Amino acid sequence: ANPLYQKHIISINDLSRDDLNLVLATAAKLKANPQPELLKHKVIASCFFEASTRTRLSFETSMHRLGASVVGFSDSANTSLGKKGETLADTISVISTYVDAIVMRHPQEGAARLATEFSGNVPVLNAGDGSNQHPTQTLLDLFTIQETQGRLDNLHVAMVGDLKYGRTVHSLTQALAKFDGNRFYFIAPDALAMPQYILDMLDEKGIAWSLHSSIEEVMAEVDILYMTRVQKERLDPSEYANVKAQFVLRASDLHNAKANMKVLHPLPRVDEIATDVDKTPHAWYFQQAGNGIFARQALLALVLNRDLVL
Amino acid sequence: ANPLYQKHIISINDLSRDDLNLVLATAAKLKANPQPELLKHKVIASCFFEASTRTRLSFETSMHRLGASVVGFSDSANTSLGKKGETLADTISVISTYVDAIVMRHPQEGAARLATEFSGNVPVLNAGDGSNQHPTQTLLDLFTIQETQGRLDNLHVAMVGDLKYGRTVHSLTQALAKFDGNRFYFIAPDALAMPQYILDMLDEKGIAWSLHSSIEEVMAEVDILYMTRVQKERLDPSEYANVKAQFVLRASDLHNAKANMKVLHPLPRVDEIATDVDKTPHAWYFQQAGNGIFARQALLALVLNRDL
Amino acid sequence: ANPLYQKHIISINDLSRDDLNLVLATAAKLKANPQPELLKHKVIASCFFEASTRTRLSFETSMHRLGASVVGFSDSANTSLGKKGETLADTISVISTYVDAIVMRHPQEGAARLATEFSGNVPVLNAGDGSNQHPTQTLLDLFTIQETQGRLDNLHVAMVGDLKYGRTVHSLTQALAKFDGNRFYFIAPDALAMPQYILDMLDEKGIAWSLHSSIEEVMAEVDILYMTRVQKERLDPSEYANVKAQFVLRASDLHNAKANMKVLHPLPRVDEIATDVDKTPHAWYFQQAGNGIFARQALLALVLNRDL
Ligand SMILES: O=C(O)C[C@H](NC(=O)CP(=O)(O)O)C(=O)O
Ligand SMILES: O=C(O)C[C@H](NC(=O)CP(=O)(O)O)C(=O)O
Ligand SMILES: O=C(O)C[C@H](NC(=O)CP(=O)(O)O)C(=O)O
Ligand SMILES: [Ca+2]
Ligand SMILES: [Ca+2]
Repeated sequence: ANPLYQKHIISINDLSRDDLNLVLATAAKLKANPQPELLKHKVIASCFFEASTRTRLSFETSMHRLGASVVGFSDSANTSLGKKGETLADTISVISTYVDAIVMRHPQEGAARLATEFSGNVPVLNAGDGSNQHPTQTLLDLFTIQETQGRLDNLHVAMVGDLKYGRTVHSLTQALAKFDGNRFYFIAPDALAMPQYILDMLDEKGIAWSLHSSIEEVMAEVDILYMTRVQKERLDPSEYANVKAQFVLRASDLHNAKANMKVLHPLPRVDEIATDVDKTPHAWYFQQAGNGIFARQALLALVLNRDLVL
Repeated sequence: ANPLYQKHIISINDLSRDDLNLVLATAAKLKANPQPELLKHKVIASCFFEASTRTRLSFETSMHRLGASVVGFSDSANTSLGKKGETLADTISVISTYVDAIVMRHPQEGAARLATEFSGNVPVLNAGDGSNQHPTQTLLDLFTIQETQGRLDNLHVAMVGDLKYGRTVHSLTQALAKFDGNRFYFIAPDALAMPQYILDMLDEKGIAWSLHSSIEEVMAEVDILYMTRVQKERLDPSEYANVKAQFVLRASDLHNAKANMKVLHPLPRVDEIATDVDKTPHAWYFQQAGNGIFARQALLALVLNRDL
Repeated sequence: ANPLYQKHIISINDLSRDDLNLVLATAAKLKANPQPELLKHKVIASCFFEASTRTRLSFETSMHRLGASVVGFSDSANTSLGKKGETLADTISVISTYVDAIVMRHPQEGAARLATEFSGNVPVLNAGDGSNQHPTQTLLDLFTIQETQGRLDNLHVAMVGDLKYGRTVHSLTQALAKFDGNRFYFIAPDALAMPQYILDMLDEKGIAWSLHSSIEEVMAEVDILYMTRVQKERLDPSEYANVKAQFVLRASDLHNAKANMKVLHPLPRVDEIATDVDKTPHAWYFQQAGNGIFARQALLALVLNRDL
């Protein structure tokens, strides 16, 4: 049976290693051979309460590539919530009477989990809830790491930049921690460090990690260098001094990288990755974004179709 | 047969009891047996000039469930009317060369009727025109009453809140008055009473109505309690003291309700229906909203297809 | 595959007379006999960074009429470029991993050509780049001239209004100069005259053109009277005195028109065409806009389908 059928997809913490492997296997099959009528007769809501380029466009393209239709909004200003004072709860309660699943991105932490209390039998998929979780970004990142490295175990992974507000690294560290032998290098300003709740989970599973003040000091050891943007729009006033990127990666900084190493970045970037890195063999952030199509199609098919494909 | 084929749907005042009943019968069949390719090859415009959550999203979902495609906008800011100075008449004249029907909501009363002067042979469906009419809200409201009450005649119905600017109750009161023996109770602030042209219509048809100062006093006799939001964005500045809801429905008010009674609301609500009512068996505003899918699929099918 | 398969469509200056005839013949075949599954399985991006009613809505409709799906935005405010500081180049690099083609309108001249540097194998179709080019407006304008005049050669064509900033007339003059024996009349304020680079091209081909101070001077000879809007959003405030239309067309000015003459306007219009013109048989601006459906379906079919 399909373990993800009709399930809410809110946090990586709720998913098992086996569930992650199932999405990846389903993504490889659909990347090889499309299923243009799999979700014919399904209508999906796409509801974005804060800005997006890749996550909204890739999700909607995936819906069309499976034959489903889409309704929704990319801003809340002209909804009833935006002009007539409606609650978020009431908005989910009526939208659940129209569609087969709801994709939602929202600026407040916990908003996706709150929507599950009001959606009845319709599954809710978290496209990002403030600085907390981003589970579909992690699905595509795992697919990408697997594709370039050949495995998801025994890897050296560095995460750089704003780790405190990075919903992308919270989800990706929790998922890489379900596999065996992975090790982490965290390179961030003291003010934007990886939160203690993530570190405590690593400690409880016996996973190695360390803190660094430069990229160059561990460059020779990493398989995946995962760069991030400072989350300007989430910063508290006590962190305004941290708005500019602290680490800036240049092509010349790649002298000592392993030949197999790849540079990833959930995007968008500001100046933390210079454009001269774009032409090197290590740049893989645009390929990573292209993999969002296969991961999000796999998640949609698993949540809305009873039977596994194959 | 099909008397609604290619008709503009602007006002309840223009439809007959038989026209209402055909839309309801068609909605019931489509709910029981869907027809996913009924409007394949159609392209419909969805043109919203003011805010919406239920009406726009339900209409677009209904079009996709019948196999049609949709184009349009949810705000006029980025159109040529919004930035290059184009008139509404010219906007309608060009969109009419592209699509098979136009769904339009607009802040000004009369704007949907105005669109029919420029759309040519393309049907215009009014999704709300200022505080005047809201005919597809009435079609889903009638479908809900009929499903919960088992009939549309000889009912006791109360309408509470902003009846002056409520496009929803103007349309619903006109449609219920086409059926026999209904009785109405209106519970509103003095500044936002039901308009005189609606009361004159009821008096001409011999339909009884009365004015009340609370929800409690009519609770034992009503079959349908229809709650409404204060239309804050339509109020005149001289009426700004009426922004907070005057009447609030709470679960304990339902203590002497009739077993069959249902609480409706076109939505969205502010505080006029407390959230403790949602769990009671009388709450039916979310089911009512879900019924917009069947009523709006039925209207689209009848206007766009020659045969029933 | 055909000669336009997988090509970027940025400028008329890059297309041949044979490329233009191909689109026109495909447009006629699709108008006479639709192919609603032709682009089944194609997903196209529609990325508008400045306002539009006609170009975006007719392009999306054309996509649906051939079975394709569409994703995108009608403004950039809620994209990552709009709120997180993303560059336009990174925006095209990622959208090109999702779709089969990209339709783009942008306020900066040369922006569509820049996008072809980052889109890899994905075709970019320019829906307007500042005051520079507008190649799909020219394709529907050619289609319209052919349908009403029976040909695209031996015509007298007058272009009135803002010729300096009108992207429409830069593209159309370049295209009509690829056919035979046409003669042009340019009627514009001196501050907004046809640019020199266009006039030099005509001279190099031996094409006859002249400048006129009134519409009455050439009314008796024209086959096509192409009216234009002053491009307010492109002017410098020092040129603000030219905002009001210098030339207003009225139904009374058509008394000595040829019986075949048609008045065209890419739209929207502000004050340059009075509404009394609309009911004359010479008015053809709404019919021209309807022809964007056939011209845009044809171009999408040739760019995305290998066979004919
Ligand atoms: O915004 C970031 O820096 C990373 C991440 N980015 C994305 O999801 C891509 P987008 O915002 O374009 O959908 C996010 O958390 O929103
Ligand atoms: O706004 C109201 O209170 C009643 C009614 N509401 C609706 O139609 C629901 P919505 O605005 O979400 O489409 C309306 O007249 O617009
Ligand atoms: O704007 C004009 O006056 C002419 C021309 N107009 C159009 O293309 C029509 P629209 O802006 O509605 O797509 C343009 O250059 O954008
Ligand atoms: Ca009316
Ligand atoms: Ca010839």
